Formats: sequence, structure tokens, C-alpha cells
Amino acid sequence: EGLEAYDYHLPPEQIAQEGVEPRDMARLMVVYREGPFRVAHKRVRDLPEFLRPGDVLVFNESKVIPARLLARKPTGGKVEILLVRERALLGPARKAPPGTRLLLLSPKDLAPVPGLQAEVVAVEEDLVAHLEEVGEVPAAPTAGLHFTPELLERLREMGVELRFLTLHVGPGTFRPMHAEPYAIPEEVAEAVNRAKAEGRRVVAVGTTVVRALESAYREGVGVVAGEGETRLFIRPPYTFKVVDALFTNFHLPRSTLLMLVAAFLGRERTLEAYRLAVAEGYRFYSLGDAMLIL
Repeated sequence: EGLEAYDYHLPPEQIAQEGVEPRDMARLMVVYREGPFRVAHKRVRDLPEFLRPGDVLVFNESKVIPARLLARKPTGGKVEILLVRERALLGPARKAPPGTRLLLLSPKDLAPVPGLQAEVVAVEEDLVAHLEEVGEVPAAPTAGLHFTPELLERLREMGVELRFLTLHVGPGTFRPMHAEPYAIPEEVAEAVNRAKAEGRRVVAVGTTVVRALESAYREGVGVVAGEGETRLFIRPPYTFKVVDALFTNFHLPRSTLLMLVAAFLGRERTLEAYRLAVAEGYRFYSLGDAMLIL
């Protein structure tokens, strides 16, 4: 058993190499946690049919956390380096034309980090090129990609709340399960708790949202606003305290993501639905189709 309990045959061909356009034309398998095994073979654009006014749809929007770096040109001039994204390529700070700089140890001794170097290349592209191994201390498709401005508007029009929490990404988060740093806005925490108090559904869009909401839950309080971090491995058995429904991609065999879905939908029912998805020609992974568990 072990990892074999979450295994299934996934034809390599069904792992989407490109997304569908419009994005909400991707297929959507609707499966239920309770009652008899039953699914609806739809498209993401059909989501409104399965939601209702008052449902709270929670998404994650990645927020980049730049890195505060201190350098020094070989000549002697200081220069700040706000490493933003592209790994370690995009940044901006201070003057000094396109030249070369030496990475200086923050605390250590403010001395030149061995081998750590960089040189200003182009400008406003996708503005610097570093060398050596970066110092620790100092873009990726997800379930949300399936939504279009149109789908979002249709959801608003039917009274579905659209709430967004923040997943922190970028150089400013580096430290080295994969820890997940996040932030939940006050209005979001408040909206989720009021919905629960009123018996309204909290619908998670993606497992990142699931992990953040469940990690932010406090007994006697509900979900707390603010920053947080979670390295919790959600897997069977697990009782969800916040998430009432889940919109998520089709995950790879033996993946921890599949394990999280298994905890929400049930391991056996999850494997059954996945086998059906395979047999029905669904596309898998990041650019593939989606699943809605109600």
C-alpha cells in the first residue's frame, strides 16, 4: 500500500501541454462528497449552475516579495539590489550605469560573498545578470487560471462573493513539506467567518487557498486575518474546518495534492473519479481541466 493507495494510470498524452481558449472552456467534472457516486461532465464556464447567491468563492493572488540586497562595484561604489523575480534577473535600485557588482554579506561581515557577482544587462525586460550561488538569508499555472473576466462577472451577477487571500512568493520568501507563506486580508477573514456563522458555503479555488484557510483557522474564533505560514500535510484522515467545496485541477498520481483532494472527497471515491476522468478523456495537470467537489 502506502503511496500505491493514491496511484492510478495516467496516459502521458492526457497531461495538457497547452491550455484551452477561452480558458473557461476547459472541462469541469463535478463530483459530490456525500450521497451516491455521481458526476456531471461540464465546462468551467458552467460553474454558476453549481453555485448559489451567498456562496463565498475564495481565490489566491500571488504577491511578490522582493529581496533587499547590498552590493558594491569592484571599484568601490555601493548599490542596492531589490531582487524582484525571474530566477534572480529582474531588479532595480540606485544609479550606476550597466556595470558589475559584488554581492555583500548582510550580517556576516558585510564582506563580498565569495563568487557572488552580477552585471547590469538590459533594461525593463524579462535588469541584471548574476553569477554563482545566491544567498539564502537576506509564474506558474494554477486552478485560478481557468477563470475569465466574463466568468467572474457572471458570478458577481448571481451574488457569488469573490474573495482573495494572498500567497507570498519571490526572493523575499526564500529560506533554504514546502512551507507556504500567506496573508489573509481582514475583509476576507471577516467574510469567511460571517458566511460560516450564517451557514453559507465557503468555496475554495485551488489547494493553496485550502491550505491557507485551514491553517488560519483557530478554534472558538474561526479564520484569523493576517500573515501566516503552513507546512501542514493535509491527507486522509482530515476534517476540514473552513472549506465546504473545492474547485481544483486534476493532480498527478501519488502526488501530495491528490492526497489533499482524497482527504476532502474520500480516497476511494477520489480514485474512482480520477479513473473516470482518465476514461472520459479529461486533460490533467496545470494546463488541464478542473474538478469541482461539492
